[PDB]
Amino acid sequence: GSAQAVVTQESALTTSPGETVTLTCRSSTGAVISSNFVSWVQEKPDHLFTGLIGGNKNRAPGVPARFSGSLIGDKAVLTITGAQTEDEAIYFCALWYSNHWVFGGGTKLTVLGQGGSQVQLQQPGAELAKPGASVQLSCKGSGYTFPNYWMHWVTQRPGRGLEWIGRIDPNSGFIRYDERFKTKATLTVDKPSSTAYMQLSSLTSDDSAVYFCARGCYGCIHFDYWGQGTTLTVSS
Ligand SMILES: O=C(O)CCCCCNC(=O)Cc1cc([N+](=O)O)c(O)c([N+](=O)O)c1
Repeated sequence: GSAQAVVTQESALTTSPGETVTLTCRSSTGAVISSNFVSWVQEKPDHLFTGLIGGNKNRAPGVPARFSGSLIGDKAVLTITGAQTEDEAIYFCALWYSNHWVFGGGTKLTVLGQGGSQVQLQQPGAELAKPGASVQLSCKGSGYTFPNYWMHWVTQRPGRGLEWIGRIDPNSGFIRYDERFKTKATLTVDKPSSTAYMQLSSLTSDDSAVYFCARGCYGCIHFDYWGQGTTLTVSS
């Protein structure tokens, strides 16, 4: 059974500078295992995502050393050893399940005591389209070798969590769609302009959301770098 695969995280945690924080990530299918190749990502205001950990335990370059990831017993764990005020954020884990990624629901971390990037993924800020129509979203990679990375697409509906849409390999053309989005999204890419595209079809008000692109590749820190997100509003 994996058609109901659900990833669970703590609702909220509170810390302060110099404390240790433990965040966990559990799978409904059994123990979290090495094959789940877990990523941890951080959401700051407004819709600003950064990948912290990939491949269960690999810290992304540039991420502070106080962040570490591991598989401990049957869960994935992100530890912040010596929290800082800038760590106040929502933390999501993501698990690989055979042919799709599943995000956990996120943990809101509060830190008491409050008070350019080489790689860039470039998305337009906003789009509006009518119900029943389709729309094109774009994501241009800058400052890295675009064909050497897959492009993931992810959405966040208002007030809610992350949902994986699919990914495309620019080098081979291979596409994966999540079952949730295989009739909603269509992925294409253009290598000479380093641009990934996603067409969203048969729009409805449920499709009003922020849509992100993010990098990945086999064995890489999936979701290391993210576009800023395009806000789509579906309205007459
Ligand atoms: O221990 C070590 O480093 C050696 C083992 C490295 C395992 C790396 N796994 C992934 O990168 C996860 C993943 C695999 C895929 N696959 O295998 O087809 C995908 O297609 C896919 N995706 O996003 O679509 C994602």
